[PDB]
Amino acid sequence: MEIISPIITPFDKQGKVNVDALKTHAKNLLEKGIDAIFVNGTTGLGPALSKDEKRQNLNALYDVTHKLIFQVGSLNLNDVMELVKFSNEMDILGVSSHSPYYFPRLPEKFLAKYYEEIARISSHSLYIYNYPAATGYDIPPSILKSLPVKGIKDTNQDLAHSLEYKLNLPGVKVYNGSNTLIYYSLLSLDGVVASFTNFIPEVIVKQRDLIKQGKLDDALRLQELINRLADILRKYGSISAIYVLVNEFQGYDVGYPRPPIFPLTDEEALSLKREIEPLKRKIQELVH
Amino acid sequence: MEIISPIITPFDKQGKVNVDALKTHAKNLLEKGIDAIFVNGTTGLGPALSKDEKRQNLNALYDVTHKLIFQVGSLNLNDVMELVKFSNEMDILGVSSHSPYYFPRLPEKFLAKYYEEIARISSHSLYIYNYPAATGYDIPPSILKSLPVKGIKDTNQDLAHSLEYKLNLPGVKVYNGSNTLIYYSLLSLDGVVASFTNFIPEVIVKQRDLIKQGKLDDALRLQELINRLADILRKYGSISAIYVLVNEFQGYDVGYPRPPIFPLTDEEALSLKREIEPLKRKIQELVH
Amino acid sequence: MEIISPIITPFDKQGKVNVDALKTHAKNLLEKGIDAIFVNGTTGLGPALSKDEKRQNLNALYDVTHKLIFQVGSLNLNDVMELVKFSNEMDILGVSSHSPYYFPRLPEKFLAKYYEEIARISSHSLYIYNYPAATGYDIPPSILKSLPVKGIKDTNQDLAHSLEYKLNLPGVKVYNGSNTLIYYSLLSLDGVVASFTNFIPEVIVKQRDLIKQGKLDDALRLQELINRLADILRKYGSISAIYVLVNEFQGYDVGYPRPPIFPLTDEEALSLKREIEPLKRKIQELVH
Amino acid sequence: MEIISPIITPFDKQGKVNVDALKTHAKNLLEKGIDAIFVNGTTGLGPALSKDEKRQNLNALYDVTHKLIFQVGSLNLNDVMELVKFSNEMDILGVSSHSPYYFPRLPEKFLAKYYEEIARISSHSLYIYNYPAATGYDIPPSILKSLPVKGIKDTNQDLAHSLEYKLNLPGVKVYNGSNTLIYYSLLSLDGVVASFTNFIPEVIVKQRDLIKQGKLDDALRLQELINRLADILRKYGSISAIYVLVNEFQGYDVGYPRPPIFPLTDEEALSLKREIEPLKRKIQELVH
Ligand SMILES: [Mg+2]
Ligand SMILES: [Mg+2]
Repeated sequence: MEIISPIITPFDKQGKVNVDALKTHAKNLLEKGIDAIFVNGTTGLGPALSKDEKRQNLNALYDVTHKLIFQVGSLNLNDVMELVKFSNEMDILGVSSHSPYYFPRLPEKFLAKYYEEIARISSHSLYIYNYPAATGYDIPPSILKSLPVKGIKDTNQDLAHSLEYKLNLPGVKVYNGSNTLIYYSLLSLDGVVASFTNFIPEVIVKQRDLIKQGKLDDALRLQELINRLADILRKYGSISAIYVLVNEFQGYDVGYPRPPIFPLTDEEALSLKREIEPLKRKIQELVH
Repeated sequence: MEIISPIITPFDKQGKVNVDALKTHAKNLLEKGIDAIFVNGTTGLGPALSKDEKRQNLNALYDVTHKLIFQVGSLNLNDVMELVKFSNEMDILGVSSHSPYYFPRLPEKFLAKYYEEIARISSHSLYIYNYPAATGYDIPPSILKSLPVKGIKDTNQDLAHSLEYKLNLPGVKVYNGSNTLIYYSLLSLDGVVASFTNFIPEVIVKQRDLIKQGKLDDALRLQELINRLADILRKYGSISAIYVLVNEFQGYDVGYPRPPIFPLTDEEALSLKREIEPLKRKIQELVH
Repeated sequence: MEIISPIITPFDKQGKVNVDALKTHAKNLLEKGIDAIFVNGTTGLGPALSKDEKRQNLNALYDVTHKLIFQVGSLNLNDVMELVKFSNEMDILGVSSHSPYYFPRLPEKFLAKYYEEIARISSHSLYIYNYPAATGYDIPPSILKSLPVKGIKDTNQDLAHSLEYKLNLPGVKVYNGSNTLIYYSLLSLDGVVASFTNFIPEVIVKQRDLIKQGKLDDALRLQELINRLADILRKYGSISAIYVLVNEFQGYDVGYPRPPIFPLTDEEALSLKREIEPLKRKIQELVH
Repeated sequence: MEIISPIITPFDKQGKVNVDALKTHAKNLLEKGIDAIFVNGTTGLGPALSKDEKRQNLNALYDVTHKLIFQVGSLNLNDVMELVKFSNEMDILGVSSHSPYYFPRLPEKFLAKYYEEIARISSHSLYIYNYPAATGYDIPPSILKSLPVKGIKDTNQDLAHSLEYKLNLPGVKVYNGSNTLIYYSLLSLDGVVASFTNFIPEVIVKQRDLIKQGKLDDALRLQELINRLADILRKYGSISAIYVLVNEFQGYDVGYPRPPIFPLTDEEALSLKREIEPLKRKIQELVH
């Protein structure tokens, strides 16, 4: 049961990526039980990162671990291809991309051709990043049956949808990307790619371990807490909230996100800490 | 009644922008009655264009006309600010941006702050580009009441939604961006920003003129034809279809779009021409 | 350009239909220029009415006029058929039905069979009542080409959707059901079936006559005020608000709606009346 | 972990409910391990049933068992109240209702008042039937904190939505209604109210018992086959397919559904039976 972290990309006050905080943060997650790192995913501001930034994120993480899934999506297939050729030169877990996005009403064959070109050029295992709420498109198994897919990261609240990939694509690994369904994913899928692993890795790791021991109720109870957190963070902007919580829960600074993904202001950050305090107490009591 | 064209960005077979075709195309549209050009909009592959490409599009068009609305949106407010400072040095109609996109569940204050920063730095009239089907966010008048908005381009099938801007924001110009509602927009709003002006400008211009003369039925009949075209193009990918039709209807080449906005293949292009032929006949009979 | 009214169904405080009030109201409506009355539509609480209540509404109204379109939808086709046979013996304009509702994921063929059965038994002109937002289903022209459809009431905010019927179904009368698009419908379709005709019939009849005279600015001005009323009524429940407003604008009691469509409390009614006061004065200053 | 069955309502070819078939079916279901029967739910064509048909279903079933949850929803609260007073004199598990439906844009307070009225008169435990996809409304815990709710059936694909009830409503029993999430519900909620219990009760009772024994791999394997059945039944209409399958799997006639919920034709029934043959053999090879 794989616990993958869509690692955040630390930015400094001027919006420049801080590769040193990225490395510090990555080491801590690995050390705390995270099995692999999804680089440049939604949580790492993927589509907000230029091609050079995506590449620099992979280079910096490659010093910490080779268990990296490199997300290379952009609205210019040339830049996507460039990153792929670059990644073929490295020893990583695989390359990934979300579907084309923004543009509405694109034919389905456009989605199929995009990935088909990634597969033609890549020498790495293909990981499909399916996030309909973000891209506006759901990638069905129809399209994937041709491609040499190794894994699918499915950010979707419908578990049967994730499970349908398992069913229709023998051999492919499926991981659900929702924080509020971790428990369920660990009881049916090949793992999770959950953003909350950035600030509470030991908690998600504890869920997996409790499930391996057969203590579901303990795992479920931890999910209640995770879900209550989810509700609180929505108000402040989840991704921007995570930056604050990584400092609070893990003891080191990971900077700020980059606008339009606005950082929480000091009044907002303090308001968040006050509001999650009761949940933090409960968590650190059941996990440590 | 303003007829604005979200001009396409011509790309060559290698995906490099062709500024010469852009200039040729722009001259023809102006010559045929288009009042202003929306640069780097959805139809011009805005979010697919790098900041340098957005700038090069404005520079090239600035030789043809100063009636330019410069769209500068990207998922890095620094790059957005850069383009804005650059545009303040020029004599244009204004600067515009769609809302932040891709990232779902961003607080509303994030949308308000993004535009508020554009307004703080820009010395040009602010044009709000509202396209919910593409960005995932609807920009309500609540947020715009603070900002110094000159115009709103509202791509939305609900005309009452566009008309609500008119109502709630005295003095602001509102233009609807739907091809299938042109007729209605010309009878209630300040104009249109319609993608179909790229290949049938004389037709949309004719609608406005027939309406100024009081010949609504003639304008409406032209809308029937436009709508039938809309249905046919959806199948092939509207934006990609437009590139083919600009050659067919206007007699000059505007290249191809850039993948993931895939160009129509030769079999698809011929299939499109065969399928719209009856509509072209009818159009050129009522317009010339 | 026709103005059809989806007349409300007056109920007394015990949830019993008030036939006397229904007749007095219809009488006023026809006198004020309403072209026809649509019985048991959404505004008349159609699906909340029993077989017999639908029947007794037609009977009550048949003592007042012959310009009636009889909606007979329910989730038991046997009951729909009974109502159809009942109306076959009456000299009214036509019979109508919205699509099956509530049940999600019903195959399209079910929608076709529902209507084919109505057409097979009805000796009256068929009126299709399309209200996707209420039923969860959109009736496409595909299905309608097989049926002897005379008219379509399309309650849809996409005016292009209503306009598409005109194109694919030659000779069929198309009316749009939105109050916020009345102006546009009178400029392109066969008419409107708007709930607001219940309390401001003269206003909508004035829009029709002003447009007939080429005074579009004055008709659009009235539309702006209608759309402002629409925003206000949503807080209170539109159908429920209409009852209070009929009394307020027309001078007679039309009773109360029947819960789950709750009547406005005394307090809510005064609140409503205060909000619309400024709009009522501007309206009564332009109409008459 | 409880397995509640939303029992279908058998109709004869004339659209008359077949009480004898209803009793024979319920009898088999209880014998096969079903914990309780939910009467007049969606699967039982609840909203398509008249006041009297709902009543006669409860009466028929009351001669067979006392484990009945009585759903009484209609769009006339007077009728809902009558049904509630009727059931007050019967020794059943509880009374239930889905939210008002059809009418869009009804204020939330209407939903609260609908339920407050039921609670004010019912002398039975209250069961909230939440089915946003059918009614167009989601009942939030906000409303439920004021009511003496004993249970909630949540037909929702977001398992997190069902789980949120457990959190905000201590002591309330929560069941999920999806067939495709049965496995997950049995691992986190109080049970399931799944339509498939009608034709494969032993399969779902087996999942419950396997999970009770810690054999999750075997319960998930059965879930995979259930989800494949779900895909197949959608083509034909799930509720309508269930009738054919009950006969096929259980050995007795449960008649036909009543149109607009059309029965499968002879041809469609054979087609359905062929598609599910491979799945039936794999199922009957794992159950018994
Ligand atoms: Mg009579
Ligand atoms: Mg008895």
